Amino acid sequence: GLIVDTRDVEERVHVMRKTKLAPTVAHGVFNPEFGPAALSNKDPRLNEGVVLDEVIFSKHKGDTKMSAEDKALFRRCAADYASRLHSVLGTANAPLSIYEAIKGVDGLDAMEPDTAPGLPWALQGKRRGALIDFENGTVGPEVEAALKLMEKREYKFACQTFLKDEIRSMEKVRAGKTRIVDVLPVEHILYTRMMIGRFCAQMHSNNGPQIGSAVGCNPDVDWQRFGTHFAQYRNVWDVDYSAFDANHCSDAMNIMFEEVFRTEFGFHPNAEWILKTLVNTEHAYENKRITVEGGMPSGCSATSIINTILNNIYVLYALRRHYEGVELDTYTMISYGDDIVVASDYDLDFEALKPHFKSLGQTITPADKSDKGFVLGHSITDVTFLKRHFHMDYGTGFYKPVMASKTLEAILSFARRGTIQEKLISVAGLAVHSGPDEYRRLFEPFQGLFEIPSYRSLYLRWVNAVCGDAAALAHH
Ligand SMILES: [Mg+2]
Repeated sequence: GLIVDTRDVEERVHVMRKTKLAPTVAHGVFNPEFGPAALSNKDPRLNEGVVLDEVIFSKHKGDTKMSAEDKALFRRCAADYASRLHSVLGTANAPLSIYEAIKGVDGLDAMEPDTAPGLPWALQGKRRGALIDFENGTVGPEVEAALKLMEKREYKFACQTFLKDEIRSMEKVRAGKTRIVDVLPVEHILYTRMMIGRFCAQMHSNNGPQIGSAVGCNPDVDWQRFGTHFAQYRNVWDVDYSAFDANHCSDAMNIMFEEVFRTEFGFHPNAEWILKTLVNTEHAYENKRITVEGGMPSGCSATSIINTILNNIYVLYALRRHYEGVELDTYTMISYGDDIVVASDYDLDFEALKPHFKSLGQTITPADKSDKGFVLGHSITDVTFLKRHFHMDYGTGFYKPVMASKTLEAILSFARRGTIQEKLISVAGLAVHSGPDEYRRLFEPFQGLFEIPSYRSLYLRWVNAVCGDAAALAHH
């Protein structure tokens, strides 16, 4: 986005500056070129001269202003996508009640009861429990008053900046490229869910190439569904964005919200309004208040879905700006936020699409970065989606999601204190698709120290998950 205003106020917003992540027994074996991000300015690992709270906001390099003709094309692509989207999902997008927003419905998980509350509740020293009863799905006096303010459309707020405690590549750790979570007030998250929660549940349930969304998918079972779909196309592209979230221009965000969340699609009018409050934001970090115009915040209860919607419209936009007679069935795509796989039977010149994405403020590069950019003739087995490859399991004939060994090694090299046993079982769920030999090697350092699930047990669990009848039949 565009930093338009920076001022200092006499009230500090304290941030988490001590890492919860610690090395495991695997760190000594795998020696990964990875580590926890910098949470302090005076981290000894940082390049001696880097200022942490200048790199974390360096992503804000402006807010691209689109011309009239480009805006008119964007609205047309947004409307056509909304058309396809609501054709599949339906028009049952009536507001969720206070109770349903807290407890969640079928397709939407409950609100997290213990996570960060937001502002100004963090200054009052109040946890999420003091504001909202998560047991009974009711609200206290504080949230109640704010929800009434959101109905009148007079509610203003601040975003709280947290440093993301996570594993990052040593080059990024050393360069101070720590990511940030923009924690929004708990009432905003609740009300956003109230306004578009029903829509979000439907998008999770109906995920796939038809709506262009993988939000709500389980890669274990859905990789077969996705793989066989993209295997039928002549050309497949692996597209990468740089700073996808921050580079959403105000024009693109406003027009999208207007075209997708219309009342005629079954939405409450306030659905559009609450999403538009994400466009111009104020961010609180220590003594500094930074006003940003444009870009998506990280902590909205629908960032993945909003990002995914924009991604779909960007592809439609860029192709229509370059070629004539381009429709939704000219190509096919799956998206999860910034992550994207595109396919077509047409020889689409994606290299030529670069400045067309630039008119939206977005920069595209091929994932498997090779000489002279994007190339034709790539298939589904060549690409990466959600950090997973599309490999054929030769025992069943189904596509399996395979993560790279370096990534698995990195994930296994660090954990929060006391969570190791739970993390191991979870990562084993991902490591099973790498095969018996790699699986065994990856969990070698943990043997005798923790319970490691047998490859056999997890393989059989998977076969039934993807196709019950197959595992039923495999007993012929
Ligand atoms: Mg990718």
